[PDB]
Amino acid sequence: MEIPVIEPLFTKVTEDIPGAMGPVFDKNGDFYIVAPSVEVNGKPAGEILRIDLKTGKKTVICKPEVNGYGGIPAGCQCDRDANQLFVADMRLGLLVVQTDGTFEEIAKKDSEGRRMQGCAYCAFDYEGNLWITAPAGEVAPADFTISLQEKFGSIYCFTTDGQMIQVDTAFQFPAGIAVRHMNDGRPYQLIVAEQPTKKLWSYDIKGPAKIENKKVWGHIPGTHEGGAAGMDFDEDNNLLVANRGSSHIEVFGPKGGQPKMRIRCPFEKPSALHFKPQTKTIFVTEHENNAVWKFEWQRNGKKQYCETLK
Repeated sequence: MEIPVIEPLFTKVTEDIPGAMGPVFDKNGDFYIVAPSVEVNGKPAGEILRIDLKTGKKTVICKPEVNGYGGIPAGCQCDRDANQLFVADMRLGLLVVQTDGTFEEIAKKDSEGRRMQGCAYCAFDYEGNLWITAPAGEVAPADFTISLQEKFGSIYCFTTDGQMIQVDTAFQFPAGIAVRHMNDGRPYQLIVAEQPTKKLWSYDIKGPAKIENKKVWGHIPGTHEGGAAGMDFDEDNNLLVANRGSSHIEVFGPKGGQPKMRIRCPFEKPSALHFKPQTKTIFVTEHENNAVWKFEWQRNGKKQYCETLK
């Protein structure tokens, strides 16, 4: 058989967002993206922005930097118990950003005393633990490096009790990350994209920062330069995966394998994606035009941690 391919209408939401990624909705329904690639004087100066979904205007909420080193904010999730954004930053590690612009760096070292690595994507499980991919080398002031070729990318779990625990390493550019939950809400599997290898990895989640049974979960089509980037589950736990460089978003069933459907994009490099809460609308960033798009999926997205109730 061939993989069915659909061609939904993509509508441009905003543009001129360098390296646009990290689409996220906060608890008030406000929409945010990050511009990791913004530079000043040739040095990093990424931004976290709020987008008015009516006009498309941009508002810089945060231009994070620590001891003079600019951040590269790259992925976002909204907290449940407070309206604050957890932001994976490729130079600063993990941040917590408020709507007023104040931010704090969560960790310069991990639970074992190793220097933190720069982070790219993150995902809350329903227990409130934050699973994080770290494809970059060590955080500032170390020189910025990325695991495009060498296998030094890592996975972290920022637990509810405040521990930054490295749970695996030796990935080649770990990117998108998502949590597959059971019907009752228990975390079941952690899904991790390894971009250049065209693989999706899964672990069984046994508890906070406790993952086992590591194995290949899905195969990403194509031999283009690129592979799986951002990802998110729909309400049936179908996993939608930006396949950067393929002009497609892949759709996997809950159990992985090969994509059961592909979504053709009007651009080559989808980078991240995020459902709008309580809708079928998927917002998609792409690095061909540095723009944000939206399209309508077949069903609503899976509730993010920030939508759940205690």
